[PDB]
Amino acid sequence: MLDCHVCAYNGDNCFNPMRCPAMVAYCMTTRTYYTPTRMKVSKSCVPRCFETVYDGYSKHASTTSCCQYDLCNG
Repeated sequence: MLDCHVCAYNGDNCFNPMRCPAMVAYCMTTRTYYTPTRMKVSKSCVPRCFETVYDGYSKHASTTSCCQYDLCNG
């Protein structure tokens, strides 16, 4: 059992603590960056979350974080 913030907003970071189902055991958070005046964020409960790294040719305006701590993505 684990609790994470499940929501999505076009700004800094939304807040919505919700307990994951009897299958998920990790928190995912994808913070995207479109413009210097507008950003987007997304959080939810997932079983497996990988870290999105970009530093070469692809767009590095996005960074996905993963954790297993309660409200870790708060």
